[PDB]
Formats: sequence, C-alpha cells, structure tokens
Amino acid sequence: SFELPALPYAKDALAPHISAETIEYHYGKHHQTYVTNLNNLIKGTAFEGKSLEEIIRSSEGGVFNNAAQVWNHTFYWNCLAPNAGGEPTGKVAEAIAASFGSFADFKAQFTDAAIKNFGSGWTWLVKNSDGKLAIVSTSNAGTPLTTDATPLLTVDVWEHAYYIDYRNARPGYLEHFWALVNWEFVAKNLAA
Amino acid sequence: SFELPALPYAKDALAPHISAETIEYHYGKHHQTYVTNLNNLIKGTAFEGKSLEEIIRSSEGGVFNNAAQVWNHTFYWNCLAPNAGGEPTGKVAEAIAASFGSFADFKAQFTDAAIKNFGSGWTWLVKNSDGKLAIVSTSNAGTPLTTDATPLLTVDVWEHAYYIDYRNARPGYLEHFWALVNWEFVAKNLAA
Ligand SMILES: [Fe+3]
Ligand SMILES: [Fe+3]
Repeated sequence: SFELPALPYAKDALAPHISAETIEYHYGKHHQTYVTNLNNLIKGTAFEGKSLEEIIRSSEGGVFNNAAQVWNHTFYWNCLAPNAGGEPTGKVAEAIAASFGSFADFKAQFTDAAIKNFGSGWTWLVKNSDGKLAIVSTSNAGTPLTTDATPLLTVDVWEHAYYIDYRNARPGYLEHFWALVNWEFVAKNLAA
Repeated sequence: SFELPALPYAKDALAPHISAETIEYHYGKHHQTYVTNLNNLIKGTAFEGKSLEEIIRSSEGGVFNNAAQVWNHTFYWNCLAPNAGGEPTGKVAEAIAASFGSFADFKAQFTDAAIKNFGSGWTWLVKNSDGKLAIVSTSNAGTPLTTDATPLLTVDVWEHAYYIDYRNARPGYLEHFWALVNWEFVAKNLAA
C-alpha cells in the first residue's frame, strides 16, 4: 500500500498563484484517486513488493499510469513553496547559466516548452547522465524516471492544474509558476 | 483560410448539462484558437486550398493537431442539441441494437470507454468498413478520419470540456452528455 504524502504547506499558502480550491481538487481528489487506483491495481500482484520507483520502471498500462502520476505529483508539490520563486543562487544558478547561457534564457525556453506541450503532460528540467541540464516534455503520465536523466523541476500542464484559476490561459499559469518555484528542492535534486 | 463555423444553437441552449460559460471558453476561446493556429501554419504551403478532411488525412505534427481539432469540435457541437437526448428510434436504434445488443448496453460501453480514456482525447461511435458499429477512443487530436471507419458520434473528454461544470467528475459529464445527443445528426452520419 502507498499513501498520499502530506502536502508540504497549508492549502492556501500558494495563493494567489495557485488557489486553495485548485489544491483541494488537484491534491485532495486527483492525486488521492491515483493513490487509491494504484493500490487497487497492484493488490495481490508481484508489484506489491516493490518500491514506487521500481514499479514505474517495470510496468505498463494502468499500473504505470497511476504509479507514475503518484510520483510525479508528489515531486510537483515539492517544487512549489510560499515565499520562494525569484532567481536561484548557488550551484543551481551556475548549472543553469552553464547549460542555457542565463536564467532568463532558461526561463524563456522552459515556458515555451510548457506552453507547446500538446494535450496533457509535464515539462521537466533534468540533469542528463553527462552532467548537462536539459528541458524535456512528456505526455500524460510520462516521466524522466524511465530514462537515465535525473528530474530536477517539473510543471504539471494537464488542464486540471490551472483551469480553475486561469481557464484556457496556460501562459498565465506558467508566469505565476515562476513565483512559486522552490529552488531549495531543485538544489537538493541537483546535488544527489 | 478556414472560418470558425457558427454554433447551431445559442450559447446557453445546452444549459444546465453544459453551461453557457463552458461554451464561451470551449467554443469562443479553445476552438477559435485551433482555427487561428491552423490558418497561420498553412499560409503559403501546399495545404492552403485543400479541404479540412484532405489536410487531416495527409499531415502530421502541428498542422495535423490543429486541423483535426477544428474538425473534431465542429462535429462535437453538431452531436449536441437542445430538446434532444433520450433513446434513438429508426435506423440508428436498429444499427445500435444489432451491434451492441441494446441501447442500454451501448450507452454503458460508450460511457465506460469515455471515462477510462486516459488523458486528453475523444471517444467515438464509428461505422466500420464492414457496416458494424464500434466504439473507439483516440488520444489528443486523433480522429477516425485517418482510418476507414465513418464517425457517427463523439464526446470530447479533454478536461476543458467539463471542468468548469463538473470539475474532476467526468462520470457526471457523461451522464449529462446523454441528455444532449442529437440523434438526427447521428442518423445523417450513419447514412453517409
Ligand atoms: Fe495533475
Ligand atoms: Fe475540446
């Protein structure tokens, strides 16, 4: 059995950038439903004795879809924080300047990739096995965990992530995503 | 250049099953954006001057995604009507009973397929090349027009189609879809 992890902050702590109503549906109903559905699909199978990550790397179909979405959304909630956002500092800023020229060029490329990701999906900042950073987009429950790249930052662009607050304006959601980025989490992901 | 076809009913005519606000966004912003983006992508290319169906059957990528979504939503708006819904009669009722056993069995199988269609997509009633009817689900902009099957009815299950009115309850959206089905349009397509 897998449980829904506690949210790292109060449900209105990301406002006005993501509302408390988007958190009650996205965390309290959508992320809860993926945990329940995962638990029901793996009951009595060999997947019951594996870690979530090992399930994601060895499954397909419905088991994959629910396990990758449990992981992807727990990672997503940790990428956001109250009294954060702004430009990064330290090793993160150096790593971004080195692979993308500057933070302003990285922000522009990530935003563009997130806006253009057609349908439901995720856009990721990853560190490839060679140490360079790159922006990749996945469709639906797709995740960098099935490749050699290490996930550092993600934004959910399934319409449920923003439709209550921004309706069709996915660019407005992305502009406000930058005010919430938890660069401390990204730093821990880069150093691991 | 393509035009956004007018809705065949007023923007509040599907209320309360689909609200006037959902039509304002889904038709007025989302479907309009696909026409503008399609016009922009084909200007000055060999696709300019072909019909929408010819473009859908010969393209891939962004041209395909935008062209298929323009056609798919015009077909969807035509599948819905005020003062309709209920059980089909005539030739449509006979073809549905012959392929699914009964209207109740078809409605149950089409609802299950639309709810389980993971991510953004569409669920379709189609007439196959051998005359039998079948339910098929597509992902993102996918449409039976690229196959040999004739589309008869569709439901949009991208989250924007229902999130304003039903939030995450896609079952509730499908229950209300049945109250809007314009069986005269389905009869027109069954005969084509
Ligand atoms: Fe999500
Ligand atoms: Fe739509």
